[PDB]
Amino acid sequence: SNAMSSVVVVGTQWGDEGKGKITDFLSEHAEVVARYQGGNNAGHTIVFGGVKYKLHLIPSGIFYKEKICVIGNGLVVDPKALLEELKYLHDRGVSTDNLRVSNRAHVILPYHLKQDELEEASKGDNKIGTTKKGIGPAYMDKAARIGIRMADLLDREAFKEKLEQNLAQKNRLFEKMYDTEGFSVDEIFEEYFEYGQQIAQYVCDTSVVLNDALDNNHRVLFEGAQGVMLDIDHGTYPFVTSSNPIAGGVTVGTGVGPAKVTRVVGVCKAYTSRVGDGPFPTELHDEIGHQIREVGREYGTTTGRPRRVGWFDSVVVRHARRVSGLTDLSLNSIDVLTGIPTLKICVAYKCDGKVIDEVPANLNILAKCEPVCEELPGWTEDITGVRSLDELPENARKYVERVSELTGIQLSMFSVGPDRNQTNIVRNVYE
Amino acid sequence: MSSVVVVGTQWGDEGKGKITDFLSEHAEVVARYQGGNNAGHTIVFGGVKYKLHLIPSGIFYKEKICVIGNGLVVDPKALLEELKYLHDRGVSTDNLRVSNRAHVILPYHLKQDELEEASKGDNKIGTTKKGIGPAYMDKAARIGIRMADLLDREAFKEKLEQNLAQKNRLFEKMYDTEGFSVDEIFEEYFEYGQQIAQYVCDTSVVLNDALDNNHRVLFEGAQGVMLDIDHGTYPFVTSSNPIAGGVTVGTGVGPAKVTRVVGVCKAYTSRVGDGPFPTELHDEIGHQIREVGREYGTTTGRPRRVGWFDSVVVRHARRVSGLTDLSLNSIDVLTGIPTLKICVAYKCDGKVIDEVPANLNILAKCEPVCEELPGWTEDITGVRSLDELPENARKYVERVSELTGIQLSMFSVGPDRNQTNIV
Ligand SMILES: Nc1ncnc2c1ncn2[C@@H]1O[C@H](COP(=O)(O)O)[C@@H](O)[C@H]1O
Ligand SMILES: Nc1ncnc2c1ncn2[C@@H]1O[C@H](COP(=O)(O)O)[C@@H](O)[C@H]1O
Repeated sequence: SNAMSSVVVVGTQWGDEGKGKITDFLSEHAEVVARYQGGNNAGHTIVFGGVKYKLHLIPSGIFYKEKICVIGNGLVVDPKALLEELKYLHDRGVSTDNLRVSNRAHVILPYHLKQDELEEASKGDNKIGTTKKGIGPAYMDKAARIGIRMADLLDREAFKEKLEQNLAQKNRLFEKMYDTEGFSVDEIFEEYFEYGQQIAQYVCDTSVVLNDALDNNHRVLFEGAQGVMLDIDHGTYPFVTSSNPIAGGVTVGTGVGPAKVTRVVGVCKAYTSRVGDGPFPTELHDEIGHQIREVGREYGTTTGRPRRVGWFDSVVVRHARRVSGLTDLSLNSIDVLTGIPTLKICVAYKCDGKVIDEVPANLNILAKCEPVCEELPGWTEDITGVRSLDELPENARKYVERVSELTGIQLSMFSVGPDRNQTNIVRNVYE
Repeated sequence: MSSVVVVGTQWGDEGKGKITDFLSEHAEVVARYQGGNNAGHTIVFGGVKYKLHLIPSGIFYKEKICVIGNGLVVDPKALLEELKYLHDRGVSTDNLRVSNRAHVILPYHLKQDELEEASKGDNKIGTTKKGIGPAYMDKAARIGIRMADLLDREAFKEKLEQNLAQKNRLFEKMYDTEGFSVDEIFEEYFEYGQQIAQYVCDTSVVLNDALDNNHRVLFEGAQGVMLDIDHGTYPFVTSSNPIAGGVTVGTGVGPAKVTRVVGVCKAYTSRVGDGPFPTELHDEIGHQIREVGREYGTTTGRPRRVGWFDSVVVRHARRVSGLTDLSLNSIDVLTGIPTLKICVAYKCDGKVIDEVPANLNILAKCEPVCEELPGWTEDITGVRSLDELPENARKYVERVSELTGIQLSMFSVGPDRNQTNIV
């Protein structure tokens, strides 16, 4: 490229914004694609070359042999899950020579999965509704500075020593705090060290990889997981994930300076959803909510568990604009709102009679926020083949325009269906 | 826009304060973004010395907004002690803003820090014993209490009860020791919160309002790159991100909102705590550096570890923190050493590398590969520019720049404001 070209794709809501197909789309012209936080709690389905894939840890660019795909230091990586994903790709003829895994990423082990389950049980009605993938406990071990990293996993002596130290504490935790069974040093070592040996070929300093690309004008794309409202700092704490999905997470999570990001695409669904527990001011429980859930396919891919759905919440997206420095808006799933005569967009919260434009930091106060909404007329046309704003039925265009007006973010892309070819470009985010 | 971050490139003892104090003069907002009261330096303002820890260095200018961002862990007791300290000395703090999303350090965090350290035996981290790590662990666990919670009497009481039930069982079962009653903590700390409440707000709004209105913002780093939880000498690190990237997550600003990152390094290296330190000195030269550089705990008088300048570390920092320029401090400390050394690479298994290894075992075995330079004997504490230096001092400074690949912006030859000079 002419000059530095670096784009971050972030979810502006509580995950499931449709970031996956937007990253897939932007991947087409990127040279490097990088994850920067989270673990296998992430995921999106892609049908590539007529074959269905669901990636959880591996970045979107993997399907293109010539694009470098980076798992940054900011992630928590379950080696077993990573190898299952690699095998799935390989069995379908996808090479993964282009994968790069940070030597400083943290490693999720079986005790993290059990700790996740036990912590959730202990919280009773205050449970977070985590993905049960050990994410929280791995990030806790990182902060505790007892966590095991990829560099350690590759070292026969170091991995054994850290397991011995860690299991000494964790087994006492399980046995004495939770009255349950723990794990075995030797069994975890033998199984997971072998996983490490299969991953070793990809392990390197990924900050060097990304900065070499950035400094030499290669197009770099950063792929966010979860979304701003699940951010450990800026989301609906404690009903959040234990990492930073905001664009800022790219800097700490890959080792790049903050000025090395040129554009931040905030991906918003035309309505909102939550998978786990916690406040959700615009949540719906009516026939419209059911229609949105059904048409939007808002169910767990694996479990079929219904997600919570609600009207678009512009308070949340204006919050995301600020804390994540959003420069560009991608509005997805507009087709899901087809056939609903009156649509609503939440423009403010009412909190004990007081109308506010902020997400309160105090959960008890946020839990009291009632949505204050504008109503907009809907449309009946099938818009799943539409190619431009001009082509949209008047009311659908007005709805799209109103989202950009209310959020203060210029529209750069919109999507009218779940497929990659249903993404329409309004503005180029690469220069 | 003007939005500058001052970051330490070593292990937190780089003389960041000299640079922050100078740059604060023309900033309109000064913001901390990570860490807690495990920070601070002596500020000279109007000729008067002040020592702070949590409060940003711009507090003395009534017209400058000072922000404690969401990324910090805040001991309310310690914060109030600092507030009273300033008020007793005639300094107003109306300009302080405290994030409603910053996490709160409570007495059980301090005990937990001590217990964890004991449990690690010879592998202890050598923490500052201020409860920093345990507070960041509770954050990741999502059980941590934030400033907004502290201000809510019933919610604070409920979270204290929940957390103490867990922590007390933790201390009993894991550490064979007693914990705390709710009574021991509740009223005392709730009252601290009530005295801080006047400052509590959305600090992301404060910072973005300033940025979007072309006000100059200065972000004040604590610790240094080699103590970074991700990029430092893990696990011998602090539990936050001192790198420039930490400002984004730690204050809620987008990455492209930072325009300049000033890396600060000393002309030699130092560590306060435990862990690898490839260029560490255990000889007469080491003592001279510690003595002249006054490298001792400000409160305990505990000596710090010192060593030669390490350019591998600073090149690492250049990359992971996106350094735009470099300030080189305490050059005067190297006076009177006949042969100076700068580490340009590491030797491990006789293999020469230009990287900081992620693997602790490899790092612990890295031997420094050094270039040797002739020293000087003259007093350089009075110079205002590089061309006033003795030849060998100027050459030393030039080589640091050449080896790190970073342009020099400032240098210092003393503790005073007039001993920090532009390049
Ligand atoms: N890929 C995802 N999509 C939507 N929500 C998620 C995702 N990953 C985590 N979460 C949510 O983040 C919170 C914490 O889960 P975990 O990240 O497993 O600790 C819960 O509310 C989850 O439902
Ligand atoms: N202000 C500081 N200056 C130098 N080293 C520090 C500072 N704060 C923390 N550290 C180091 O960071 C590590 C973790 O300490 P803590 O931040 O208390 O968890 C130890 O090596 C400390 O010596």
